[PDB]
Amino acid sequence: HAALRQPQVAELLAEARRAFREEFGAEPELAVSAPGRVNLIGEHTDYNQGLVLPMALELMTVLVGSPRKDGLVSLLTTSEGADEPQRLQFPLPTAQRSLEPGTPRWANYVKGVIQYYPAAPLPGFSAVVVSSVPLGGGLSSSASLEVATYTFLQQLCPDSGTIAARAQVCQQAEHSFAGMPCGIMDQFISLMGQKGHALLIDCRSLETSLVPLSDPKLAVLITNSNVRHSLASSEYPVRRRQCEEVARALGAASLREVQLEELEAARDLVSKEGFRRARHVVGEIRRTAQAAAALRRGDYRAFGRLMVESHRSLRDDYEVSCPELDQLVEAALAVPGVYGSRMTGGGFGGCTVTLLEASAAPHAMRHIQEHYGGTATFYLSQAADGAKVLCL
Ligand SMILES: O=C1CCCC2=C1C1(CCCCC1)N=C(Nc1nc3ccccc3o1)N2
Ligand SMILES: OC[C@H]1O[C@@H](O)[C@H](O)[C@@H](O)[C@H]1O
Repeated sequence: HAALRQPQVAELLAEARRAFREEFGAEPELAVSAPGRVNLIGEHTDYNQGLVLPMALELMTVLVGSPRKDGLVSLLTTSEGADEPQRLQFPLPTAQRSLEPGTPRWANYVKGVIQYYPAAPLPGFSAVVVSSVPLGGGLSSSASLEVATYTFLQQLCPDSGTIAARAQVCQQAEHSFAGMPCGIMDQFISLMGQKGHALLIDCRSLETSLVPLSDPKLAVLITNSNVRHSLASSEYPVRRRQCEEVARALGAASLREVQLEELEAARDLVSKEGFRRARHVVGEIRRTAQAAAALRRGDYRAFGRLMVESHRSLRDDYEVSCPELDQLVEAALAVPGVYGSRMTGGGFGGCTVTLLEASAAPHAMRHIQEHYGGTATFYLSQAADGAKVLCL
């Protein structure tokens, strides 16, 4: 019932720097960071061209490296949880021979970003990878690794594209090298985060808006269920198809174009669970617009209520909660000073997010833990910077 330390960039950096020196016999030339994420509200909307309101965490991936002359890529990760081996070397992709997902799985993320990197000529490089983002724990550790990799390659071989195109490359790596067909939110927030802000993302227009979240009276408590059901992986793609089925049945580019009234009128053009999937999305888009407006005018009680409606919608209509997350959310809404709690991320495990009076965090942590059938982990996180570069 104490909050896990968030190592500052400097401490992850020093760790990365020391391990690079030992491994490659020289100081690294380059450092980059990319954070993980919590979604405050707007879940399972990004791939429906909806609205999301994520914020970057102090939990981050740091990559320190140097270009090579031999066209080789040599990687080391110190991340506990990374599958063996911790080291991998491979030649750069060419027109002849492209890179290929396999073992270790953590290198599929670097390989994917290298494979789809849009600028040339890319030299080889040596790199060490460290992360405080818990691996597969629901706060976008993969997006953080992809975005750190992309930022690194930018120093090796500057691209000339938009932040969206960069997000879309990281997203391509996730799809093609990790078999997770994600939307754009995780990569976009990892790129675009700013200290003291949430980011409202319009996943149709790709327009972004920085929204202040820096009030000392207020905290964001992230709770890790420290569970992941296999459905986290297998049912993600299923929901994407169900949403597509419903958009096609109504003659709509995306569920962004569909309102509840339009959806209710067409009940008999779609399945029962179809209709439930689409009721959540339409409702979550509306709620994210309302949450954004609420947050701007300091109305945390309204924000929290919209967080609770998002969870109920995800529980009952989208059916991507599990008993573990449900227990954690119920626990948190019992604590005075808590404005709202919901599951965040894909679901079927991972984290919940709780907006509360800062004074209440310790009482929330004790109570959530005591009421939770597993062992919860806690992060108290302010809104953090997106991808960053430090010349060494
Ligand atoms: O097995 C899964 C399925 C669900 C999502 C999750 C993966 C694994 C695959 C490799 C071993 C740990 C779990 N890793 C990530 N993310 C991540 N692994 C990293 C390694 C170093 C630095 C940053 C990293 O971010 N995502
Ligand atoms: O809100 C649900 C989210 O699930 C995420 O974990 C996925 O990577 C995102 O792109 C988004 O779809």
